[PDB]
Amino acid sequence: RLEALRRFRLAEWRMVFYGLADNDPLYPDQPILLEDDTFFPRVNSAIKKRIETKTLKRRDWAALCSSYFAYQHQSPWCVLRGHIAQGYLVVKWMKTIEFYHDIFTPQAGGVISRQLLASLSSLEKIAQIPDSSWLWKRIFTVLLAQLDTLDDPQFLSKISWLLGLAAQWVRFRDDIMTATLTRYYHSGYRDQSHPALKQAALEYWDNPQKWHQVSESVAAMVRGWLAKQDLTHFFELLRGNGDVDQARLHYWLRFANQMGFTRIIMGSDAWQDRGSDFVKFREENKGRLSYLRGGRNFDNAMVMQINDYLFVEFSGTGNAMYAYQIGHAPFNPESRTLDINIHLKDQGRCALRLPHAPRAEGYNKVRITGWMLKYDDELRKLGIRWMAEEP
Repeated sequence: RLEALRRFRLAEWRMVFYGLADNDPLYPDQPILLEDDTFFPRVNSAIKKRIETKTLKRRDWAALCSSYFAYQHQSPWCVLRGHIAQGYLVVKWMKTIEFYHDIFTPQAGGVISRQLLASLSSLEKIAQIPDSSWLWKRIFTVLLAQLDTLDDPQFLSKISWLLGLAAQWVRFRDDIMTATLTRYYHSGYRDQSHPALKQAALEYWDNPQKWHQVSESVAAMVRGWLAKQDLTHFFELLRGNGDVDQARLHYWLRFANQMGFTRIIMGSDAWQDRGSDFVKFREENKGRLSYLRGGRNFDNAMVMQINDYLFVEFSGTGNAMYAYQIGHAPFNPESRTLDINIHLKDQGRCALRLPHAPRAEGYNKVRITGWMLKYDDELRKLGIRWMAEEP
């Protein structure tokens, strides 16, 4: 195809077509078109010379498009972008760059991004854009920069598509996700569930307790569900042979906006539960769930991290909670197998022991009662307390 370059020195529509198209499958050793050593001045003149002609039907201009529409680097090199910016007037392939200059400035990515967000697919009739940072990046640096607008009864729906964009676009996966959660923060959904980002962000890279390399004011937003989901499931789904423990739930779900790390510990019968209910439970949060040894077949536990101390809670009604200092524990919280006595209930290695007595009645979110009233008093006298997030 690219043999037209030999006769391209002459300066009928398709005889010069492949003298300006994508380069250079025929000679891969040949560098980019405007860094060619032997054809740099030839194209700069021949393209210019054909412009002054009043009428043109040649396909070289559309061929000129492909070699710069699919141009990778983002220099906007713009000299031949200038000629094509004016060349399509005298040819009236005038539809080649109709919306390619939709913004008419070197900072491209105009309404071409608005078609997808509200093309990279329908524009292949003139030239294909699989990987060219001139259009590929600059069309997604706009549709992500416009997340700060558009109404939000369908923004949640648009994440599902926007998470879908992170599915095939491998490079934009670390750029869409980097800015999908940032807008999800400022929207007003600081503390409401969104498993799709929760799953997708965890899959794409590790959530500490790699995100810090986004900010730490936005990572903790969904961390409010790596904390809350570990609480809700533990006190409602992993209740063991007993009923739901509301008494331990409300007082502990209260302090969910400051929790940094959480980890559920399973039971013996839980892995003997062949039903998918615990299978998806073990699959939805893979890598955050662990096995339990040395305890009863229905025993359950948590590893809890707070601002100043590491906390352990158990599903057995009447078991005192064990507390460890942060970074000071006989067990690895990320270990897949743990023991109640060897690791969790090591009295010689634990710091604080407090039974859940006396029993509390009349519990409410703002009105506090019973043992957790004293539990609140011990913590309120020294620091963090109950504060509702900005409504």
